[PDB]
Amino acid sequence: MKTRADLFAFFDAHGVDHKTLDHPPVFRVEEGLEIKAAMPGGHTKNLFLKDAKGQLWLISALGETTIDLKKLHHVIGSGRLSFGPQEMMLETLGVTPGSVTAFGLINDTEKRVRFVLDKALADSDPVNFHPLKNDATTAVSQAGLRRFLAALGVEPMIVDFAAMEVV
Ligand SMILES: [Cl-]
Repeated sequence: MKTRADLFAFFDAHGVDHKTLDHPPVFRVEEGLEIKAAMPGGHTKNLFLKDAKGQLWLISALGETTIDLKKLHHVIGSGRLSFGPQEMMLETLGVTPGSVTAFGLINDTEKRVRFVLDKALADSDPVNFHPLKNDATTAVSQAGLRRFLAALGVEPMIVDFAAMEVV
């Protein structure tokens, strides 16, 4: 299971530049606003899902993007979707509760996790995610995110969640 230092070593090897802000885990709306004020670009949510057929899925989206989980399976070609179990979140993404992040894909050595990217987040620059724990927020450019995914061999499925279409 990878550390933050391991993640940044991976970024460095592959030319993904980063800027990190350390902070207590956010439980207050004022603190969240302060972070967003210091860190431009897309601020994310990252949903760890398991479908009725056993396939794991990670959706990274802007926080405000509405995701209709009742109907999404028709769009992405999955079985009906539920939230995945915490144990698999640890095993495949190496993160603990409340710390889900696209950067956790560095831990998915069996390539069990299919990755869905909100079109609105693909069209954000920069983008911000936790560096494997929610006591920090890490910015990378949009190109950097794509460089990261490419280095892992992860092809994102880009979904327009408003139109409910793969794009
Ligand atoms: Cl870049």
